[PDB]
Parts: sequence; structure tokens; C-alpha cells
Amino acid sequence: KIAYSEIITVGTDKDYKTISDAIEAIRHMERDDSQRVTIKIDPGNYQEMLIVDVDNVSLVNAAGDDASIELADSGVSVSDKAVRITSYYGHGYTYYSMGEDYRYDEEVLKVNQENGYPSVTNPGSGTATMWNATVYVNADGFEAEGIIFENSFNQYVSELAAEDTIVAMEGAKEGSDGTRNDLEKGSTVVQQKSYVERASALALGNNLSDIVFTNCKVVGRQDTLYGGKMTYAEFNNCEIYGAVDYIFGGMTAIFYQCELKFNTTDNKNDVGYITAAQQSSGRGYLMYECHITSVEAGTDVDSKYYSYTTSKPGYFGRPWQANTSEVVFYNTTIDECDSTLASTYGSSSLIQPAGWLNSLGGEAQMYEYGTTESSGVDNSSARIASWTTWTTSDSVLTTPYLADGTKITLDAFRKNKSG
Ligand SMILES: [Mg+2]
Ligand SMILES: [Mg+2]
Ligand SMILES: [Mg+2]
Ligand SMILES: [N+]
Ligand code: NA
Ligand code: NA
Ligand code: NA
Repeated sequence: KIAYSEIITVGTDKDYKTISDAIEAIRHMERDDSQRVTIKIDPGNYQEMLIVDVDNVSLVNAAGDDASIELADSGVSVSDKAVRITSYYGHGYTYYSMGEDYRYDEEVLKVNQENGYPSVTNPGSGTATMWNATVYVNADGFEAEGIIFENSFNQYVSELAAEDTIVAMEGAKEGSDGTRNDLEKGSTVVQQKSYVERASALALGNNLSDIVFTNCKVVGRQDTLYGGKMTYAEFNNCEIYGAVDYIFGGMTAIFYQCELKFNTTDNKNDVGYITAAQQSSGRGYLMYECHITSVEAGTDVDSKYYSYTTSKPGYFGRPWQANTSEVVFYNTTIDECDSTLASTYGSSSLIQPAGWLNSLGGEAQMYEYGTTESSGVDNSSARIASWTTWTTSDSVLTTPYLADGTKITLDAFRKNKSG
């Protein structure tokens, strides 16, 4: 056991050299679980996977109010005032670096590369690996400020990925620019739809409380951000990036004044769906005064595959749990789509007129109140026109009240301490 420290630092001459090392130190502290530990991280690029299994821990950028969450170099780099926590496993591949707990281990890598075979087969999607999440939060009271969480699987070939041995397995998706193992460091060819599969940046476990992200960014494509059932999490002034089902799971979440950025390519089938909610009961997601928008070429993504001023139009979501899942879009501002893509895909709005799809789990309690369309269109009458049990008039609210009478407020989506 080591002493309690309320604040510990990460950086080349700080308390700890890696974020992993700092979390491991917290596991050894003589502290009550109620005593918070803040990990104050120097700006830098941290090629690490983390399991946060310690209560009341914060990850914060040492740059404070002057933190950046900007990407650079077509996704490959970050601002010098950014803290990026990144890793690269995704569905369909096994990795010589992967250890028994499904996380990267440099010592396992060395053994496996000497042996000529991996030691652990990647399950891929699902809760065994948390969709290969970079950061898996499995504790109460977790907070983060000014951090970029990323899975690079469909963003770029990282240093560590290029040095790993990556094995295509069941479900591997690849296009025509080389197999994943053969790509060199810095390649962005993995942004293409033909290489896309599920790879989470950030996953929250189930039954967790008091999780809050502030001024963070979460970077991925398919299944970027997961949160489990009965977890309360808030994302305040964050940026969430993705394509298919990029915010998913059964958490009771608030996205307060977030940028919701479609991270898609020119490929005609590369369409985004913001939410894929999976509640069996109770409250779902509250998207409160968010901005539906797009990534930018040269900072976030490679212009080779992103040729227009916006993403093509996408959708608010596709419910994963039938009937009982819940998402509320409240006071959303929706970009106008690039005029060329608007014509091609039949939508001036960056959200398709139908709004939602039944193509995952079915219909469920998907709501919209107070939309501003920057294009000036009014697609209210078109929303979910093909749905039969949750219909347009259930979804498109004229007053800010849900079907059970609940007023749409932040507090409606926070934990009720008496149960
Ligand atoms: Mg890779
Ligand atoms: Mg597949
Ligand atoms: Mg309305
Ligand atoms: N940026
Ligand atoms: Na860890
Ligand atoms: Na799987
Ligand atoms: Na790298």
C-alpha cells in the first residue's frame, strides 16, 4: 500500500510516466473509496488501454481551461495542448499484443512475436472486450476533463499497430488497399467504409453512478461510445464522433450541449446513425441542446475519402432494444447538408426526413422536440412515417413532455436517490 494522494501527475518527469501506471498506483492507495484521486495528465499522445475499476477517479488535462481537444493531420495527430488516450483493436482481428484480459501488453507482444503465433483470440464485439474499448469505465464517480478518447481502428494506423502482428479472423472487413497488418504507420486507408467494423473508444459498464465528462472528445466510427444499462453518465460540452450507432447501449445518459459529428466517407453506403439505445425500462438518452454536424478534412479525417463540406445526411438513431429504448432530441440544431450531397441523398437537412430507422431492434420511444433546421426545412411530418406502434405523433412533440407525463429536464434523467 502507498499513501493517499489527492492529485497525481502523469508526464515524462511527473509522478507517473503512463496513465496506466497512475491508475495502478490508485489501486494500491490507502484511501477510502470516497476520497477522490485526480490524475493530472500532461498534454501528449498516450497509446494505452485502461480499465477504470477504482471509484471516484478523475482524468484531467493539465492544460486546464486552455486544453485543446483538436485533432490534426487528417486524424493522425493532436494539438500540443491535447491529451489523447488511444488504442486500436477492433472486431474481426486477433493481435499478438493482446493478453488474457483482452488488453495490450508489450511483454506478451514480445513473447508472441518470438513464438510466431498469438496467445489470445480476440472475441471482438460485445461485453467480453467492451467492443475493444480503449477506455472501459467500470467504477462509480468517474470524471474526465479535456481528454480525447479514441479508437484508431478506422482512423489511422498507429505506431503500436504497425509494430504489432495483426491477424484477420472471422468477420474481418477489408477493402482493396492492403490487409490491415501490411499497412504502414500513419496510413489513413482504414477510414474507408470497406475497412469499418465495431471499435469503441470509450465504454461504460452497467449499474454505475455519477459519471461526468466535461469538454472531452470521443473518436471512432462504428460503435464509438457504449454505456451499459442502469448507468448514469453526463457528457457536458463534449464532442462525440461516429458513423453507425456511435452512441449505443442502455445507459441513462445526458449529452448536454455536445457536438455530434458524423464521421463518414464519400462511399454511398457510409451513413451515420447517432444513437442505438438499449434500455429495457426506465429513462434513456437526453440529447439536450446538441449540434448535429460533421467532421472536417485535414484535421479530423483524410480528404481523399471526404470530399464535401459536410457528411452525407444521417439519422438520429436506430433503437437497439425494441419498444422500451428511449432517446430524446431536445432543442437540437441540425446543420444544412452540403448542397451536392443534399441532392444526391435527397435531404437538405443533415438528418434524413425519416429521422430514425427500425433496422436494428425495431421501433421504440424516440422523441424530437424543438429542432432548428439550419437548412430551413421542416421534416416533422415525415418522421418515422413507416412506423406503426410508435408513430410520428408520438415522436414529434409539441410540448416538452414524454409519454409518461415527465417534463423534459436534466433532472428527469438523473438518479432518483430513493430508487
Ligand atoms: Mg490498425
Ligand atoms: Mg464483419
Ligand atoms: Mg417540437
Ligand atoms: N479541429
Ligand atoms: Na488500467
Ligand atoms: Na464477437
Ligand atoms: Na501513432
